[PDB]
Amino acid sequence: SMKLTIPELSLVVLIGSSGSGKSTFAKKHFKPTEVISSNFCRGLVSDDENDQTVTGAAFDVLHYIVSKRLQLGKLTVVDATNVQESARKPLIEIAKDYHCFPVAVVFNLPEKVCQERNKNRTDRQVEEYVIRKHTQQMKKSIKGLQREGFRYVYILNSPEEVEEVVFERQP
Amino acid sequence: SMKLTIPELSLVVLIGSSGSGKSTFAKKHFKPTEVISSNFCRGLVSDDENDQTVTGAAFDVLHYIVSKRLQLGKLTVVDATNVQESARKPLIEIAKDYHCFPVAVVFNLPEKVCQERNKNRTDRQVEEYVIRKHTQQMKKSIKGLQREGFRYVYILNSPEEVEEVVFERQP
RNA sequence: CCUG
RNA sequence: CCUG
Ligand SMILES: Nc1nc2c(ncn2[C@@H]2O[C@H](COP(=O)(O)OP(=O)(O)OP(=O)(O)O)[C@@H](O)[C@H]2O)c(=O)[nH]1
Ligand SMILES: Nc1nc2c(ncn2[C@@H]2O[C@H](COP(=O)(O)OP(=O)(O)OP(=O)(O)O)[C@@H](O)[C@H]2O)c(=O)[nH]1
Ligand SMILES: [Mg+2]
Ligand SMILES: [Mg+2]
Ligand code: NA
Ligand code: NA
Ligand code: NA
Ligand code: NA
Ligand code: NA
Repeated sequence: SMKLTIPELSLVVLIGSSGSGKSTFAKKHFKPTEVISSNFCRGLVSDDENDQTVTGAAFDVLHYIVSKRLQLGKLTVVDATNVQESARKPLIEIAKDYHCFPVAVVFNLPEKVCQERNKNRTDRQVEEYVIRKHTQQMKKSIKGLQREGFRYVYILNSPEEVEEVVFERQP
Repeated sequence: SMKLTIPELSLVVLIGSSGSGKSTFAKKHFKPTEVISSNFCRGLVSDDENDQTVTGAAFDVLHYIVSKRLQLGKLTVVDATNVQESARKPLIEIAKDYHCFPVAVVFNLPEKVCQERNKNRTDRQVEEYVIRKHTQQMKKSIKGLQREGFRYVYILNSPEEVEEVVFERQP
């Protein structure tokens, strides 16, 4: 059992490479409206979830949605890679503005697992160098997450640990 | 600040080398009866907090006290090094027996800091090899703490982070 | 210091 | 994929 305790008013930031299973995990554990996805936001602004050139607009939209949810006291899960500190920073700031608890859930999986999953995907794929970079960035990020402002930091170190997760929401 | 959230019913396990500041930290944040110290227990059984030969008796007494407190629903802080998995295991089990949440607070400080603190102590000192070993064991322990059963894992990565700590005890 |  |  991998029990992850979170407050009812949480901003849950998923941290993981492309192919690490973030979207699958979010669908398993949360309501669809609780999950806001950066790729979905690329689709909202451009019709194309794969379009990297609309990244700025997509994240502007994602951040705006997060802010409205937290204003209204609604638990929110950010489904994006979040492997760069510069990506996490504005999310921590929004949580701070609305007195919300930021939670980090890190998919600390071997690069090989993510590359294999990516190779077999039919929906969307990235190049191998992208997953190599994401995995390196994820690993470098782990130590400093608490200091960034994550009040709960949960690291999942294998697919077996990921599969075992159950969230306990505390009111 | 470094806010560490803990439930009202917690077993707080301090993890750190001799010289890492565990006892000083414990008295800043918790009342005296909330803190049970392994060295104090060596004193209870033998008159000598330094005596390594009475370690079995001392931990038998400490575990018994912890069990009585958790049975009565009283928050308890374990002031011992807790750098070996075999030392943490019985503590996790006692917490489980009494439906208490185990919390890890790790003093991830450089060996050098602990060594210099140790040299300037007038109350009690250990040999250099002891602190070198404890620091290695502490660092090797960090990754696996969640999987051992610690429901919250807090790592303090510098004296500055230690100084910023505020416990938020949740009703 | 759960005992080099 | 917060854009080699
Ligand atoms: N066995 C198993 N496979 C998984 C799991 N999660 C994801 N996968 C596989 O990995 C592929 C990618 O999963 P996603 O959930 O889309 O991964 P992601 O982290 O959202 O990837 P990006 O959206 O590109 O960042 C899926 O199509 C699955 O085949 C899992 O929990 N268990
Ligand atoms: N500057 C500074 N010194 C500290 C701090 N905490 C503890 N010290 C000093 O470090 C020395 C050791 O501190 P303790 O609190 O006894 O450390 P410990 O982890 O309990 O050590 P053991 O009981 O041998 O395991 C003492 O002389 C303290 O005054 C701190 O936060 N800042
Ligand atoms: Mg996805
Ligand atoms: Mg002490
Ligand atoms: Na923009
Ligand atoms: Na792509
Ligand atoms: Na890599
Ligand atoms: Na494991
Ligand atoms: Na260990």
